[PDB]
Amino acid sequence: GRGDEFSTHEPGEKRLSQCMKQCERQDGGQQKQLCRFRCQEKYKKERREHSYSRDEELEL
Repeated sequence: GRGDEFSTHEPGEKRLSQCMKQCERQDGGQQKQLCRFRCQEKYKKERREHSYSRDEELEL
């Protein structure tokens, strides 16, 4: 009895999750609009690459 469907999660989606994290912290409304927009395009174009990466964030 499989019941409720169950499946694994793609590591690629994690990068998009970071976009949501960054977008939320951004002020105004325009900032949120493009940050999500470009991430979707990047997600579609790249599909997959790195499970975890650090670039936009500042160490200090």
